[PDB]
Amino acid sequence: MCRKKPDTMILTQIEAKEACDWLRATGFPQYAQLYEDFLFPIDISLVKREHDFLDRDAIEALCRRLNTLNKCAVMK
Repeated sequence: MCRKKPDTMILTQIEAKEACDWLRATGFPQYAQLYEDFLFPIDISLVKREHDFLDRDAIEALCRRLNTLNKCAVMK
């Protein structure tokens, strides 16, 4: 399957593995598990409402991984 750049094809897979390591190191090993289950396509406006305890900065940082996961979840 040679066609795309020999790094971007893996950048999309490290965007899942680094989300596992990031979500786990940050405080949320469950969000990684939810994507590693079957790539779950949630709305950030749902998890933002449930984690409204945290700052907008914590939600934007969490949203960086969750949006990346929720993105590959709608895009296979």
